[PDB]
Amino acid sequence: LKIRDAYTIVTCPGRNFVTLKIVTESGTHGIGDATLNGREMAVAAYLDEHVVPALIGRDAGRIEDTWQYLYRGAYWRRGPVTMTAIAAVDMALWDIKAKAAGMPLYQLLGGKSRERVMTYAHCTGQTIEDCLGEVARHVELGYRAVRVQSGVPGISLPAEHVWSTEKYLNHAPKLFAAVRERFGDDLHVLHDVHHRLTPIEAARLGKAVEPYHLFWLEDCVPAENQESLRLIREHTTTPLAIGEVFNSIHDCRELIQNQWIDYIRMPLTHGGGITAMRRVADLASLYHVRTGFHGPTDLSPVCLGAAIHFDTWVPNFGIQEHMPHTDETDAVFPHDYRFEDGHFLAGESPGHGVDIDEELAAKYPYERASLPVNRLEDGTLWHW
Amino acid sequence: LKIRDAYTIVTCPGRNFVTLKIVTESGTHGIGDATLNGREMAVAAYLDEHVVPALIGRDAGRIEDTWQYLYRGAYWRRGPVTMTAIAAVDMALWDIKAKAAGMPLYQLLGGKSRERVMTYAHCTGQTIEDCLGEVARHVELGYRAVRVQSGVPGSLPAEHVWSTEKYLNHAPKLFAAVRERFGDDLHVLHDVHHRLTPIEAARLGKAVEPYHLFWLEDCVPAENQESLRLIREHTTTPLAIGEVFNSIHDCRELIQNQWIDYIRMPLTHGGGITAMRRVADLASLYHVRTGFHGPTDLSPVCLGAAIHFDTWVPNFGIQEHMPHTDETDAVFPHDYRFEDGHFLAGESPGHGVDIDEELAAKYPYERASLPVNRLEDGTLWHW
Ligand SMILES: O=NC(=O)[C@@H](O)[C@H](O)[C@H](O)CO
Ligand SMILES: O=NC(=O)[C@@H](O)[C@H](O)[C@H](O)CO
Ligand SMILES: [Co+2]
Ligand SMILES: [Co+2]
Repeated sequence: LKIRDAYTIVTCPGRNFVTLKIVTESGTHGIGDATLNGREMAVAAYLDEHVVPALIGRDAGRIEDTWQYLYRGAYWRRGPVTMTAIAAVDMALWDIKAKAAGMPLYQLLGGKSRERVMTYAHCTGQTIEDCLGEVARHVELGYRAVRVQSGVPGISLPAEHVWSTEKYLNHAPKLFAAVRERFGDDLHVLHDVHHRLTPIEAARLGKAVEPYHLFWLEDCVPAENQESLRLIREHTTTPLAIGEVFNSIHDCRELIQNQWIDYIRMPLTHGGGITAMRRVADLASLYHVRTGFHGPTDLSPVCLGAAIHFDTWVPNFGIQEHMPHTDETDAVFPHDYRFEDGHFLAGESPGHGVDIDEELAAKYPYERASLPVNRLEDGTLWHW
Repeated sequence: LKIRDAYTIVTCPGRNFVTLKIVTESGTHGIGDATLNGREMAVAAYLDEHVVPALIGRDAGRIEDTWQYLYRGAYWRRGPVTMTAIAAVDMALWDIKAKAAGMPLYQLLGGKSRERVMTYAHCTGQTIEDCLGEVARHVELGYRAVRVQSGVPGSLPAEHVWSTEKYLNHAPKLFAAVRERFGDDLHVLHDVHHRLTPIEAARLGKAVEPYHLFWLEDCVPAENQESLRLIREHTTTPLAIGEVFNSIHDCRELIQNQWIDYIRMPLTHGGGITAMRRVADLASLYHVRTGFHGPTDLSPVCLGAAIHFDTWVPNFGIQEHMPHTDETDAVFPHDYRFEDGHFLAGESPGHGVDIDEELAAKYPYERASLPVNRLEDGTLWHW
């Protein structure tokens, strides 16, 4: 069937989401997430002005050709704006394909590899003690895995944060020791370094946290230069995760083939969608690398639903990040995935199981919001 | 030097251009090119909606902090939309800094390294003979170097058909014919334009060795930088690449492994003066030279800035020149000059280019997309 219409919806039910909807001549439709936190309107414009017009009249079934057509045909390849636009088309087309097949997406991908999908929750606190409090209540909700963060003692437009690597490196290991002491060894414990360290500093932290056996240490260092990971890998056996800021298999091909990481984090909506992420997950699996999808509030329920289908099929699934959306957001994007006892159960409706309530979306207009920046104590613009 | 206002101007004097203007409290102003061919409005929105608001009240003198603030601060780093926005801010700020120094841009960068800037012109025809005709008229205009392309016998993106096999048997004939008619002193360039695999490019490289091309450009898509290795190992024809690149991380390995002779990434797509200086300096460690992409889809803002850059950079190779239309030149008044095949940098403070806003408003945006390429069986290929 041919594409009859395509358009974007921008809405802000708690925060900004951009969605692409594709409608075939028969009236069937699918949607894809296009949300890029803090640069939302770049993608919306990419879609509205440059992609949407070229979609009209194309065969909706040609997912692969459409992917190559937009990826190669853009001429300027890769990039967060570019690949998020491409991902949103791709997700919308897989939705349509699964619908046309009368199957939930995970079936169309090759069927289930697991009965449920393990997640992790964010647990954040100013003091180590405050964080311990959040772990407890998330454990009470059934989470088997938690990502822990505390403050560091002595420390619409972008907020500006101040950062000290040295104080942080001295403090962080104390948090994990406290986590193990209170909660024991069976809990999976994750930590997000969030781009702030140099490699040798990350090597040092990894070694210092070996006794607490983290499920992963994430985003140790900025990794545009993929060799940045080598010194870390050579000095510690703490498992490493990276990639939420990546958008292309070429951002991580060497990290994977050289075995510098244990989990790849690039998610569906930023990583060129289902079509591309299958390739990424498959390359990862030759080297024992597992999936750990970025799943913050700034990817919509459209992505999450699709992510849960993918998580359900993919052989080398690792863990799915879960930052729960607001009630308002869950209402804009009705969905049939379920959360029970710390795990996701994939939906059984044909498609990725997510839709968008356009009328409700129109009640919440766009509100500009930017991500923070980080500066060192001397005012040096650092990595947030 | 606080920024009072910043905004974009979109205009289509023969083709689409997006320009960023920044204006400080004291009234001094600067402009940067933000044109991304076929995706123009993505950059416009990136700038208008996410960058501009954050520029207001910033110290315009803090060029480096602004670059890092936009680069790191975006969180999602690199990419053609991202780095074009960043390049526009950066070029506009260097414009302001040069004006404040009362110097033309090249003086600010370390001064003149050459007296003029050699260019090459495009020479295209349907048959070899049509192309040789174009080569003649461009030599007559004074060009010392020509990029030659001929046809191969046998609002939305246009759709072209392509045959690698027919191209590889045909292309070396073009170069033989150019040498037969024009001799050995003319510099002859060729743009493969992404269509080949590495071993196919290796073959073509070897076939054209007797013709001594100035460069063979964009042999293979190079998101995977290792794609250049088989070519380099099999031919001594010089290799050029990078017009579709936007980061030093797109070509760091290409340079350090000595897989290329000329880096093509231009100011407007390569993060501006601040980033391209660093790329140029990495390249110089390995004898790699600059060969800035210079088509009609980069504005005269970029061209003037590029000519200043070309004038200072030690490892200059060549500057591509596709003449802009008269309407375009009128929208973007400038003090660079073209004479006898070469550019001469302007002497006005700044990069020497301005935009005439009243004139620009007379040419509204018109959507135009780059073509796609398909193989004979329908395969969506590289254009
Ligand atoms: O692993 N999750 C994270 O690092 C998030 O909290 C990110 O800072 C935001 O999603 C940025 O859009
Ligand atoms: O070397 N020059 C070229 O390859 C040009 O003809 C490009 O296809 C266009 O500028 C793309 O925007
Ligand atoms: Co993270
Ligand atoms: Co080219």
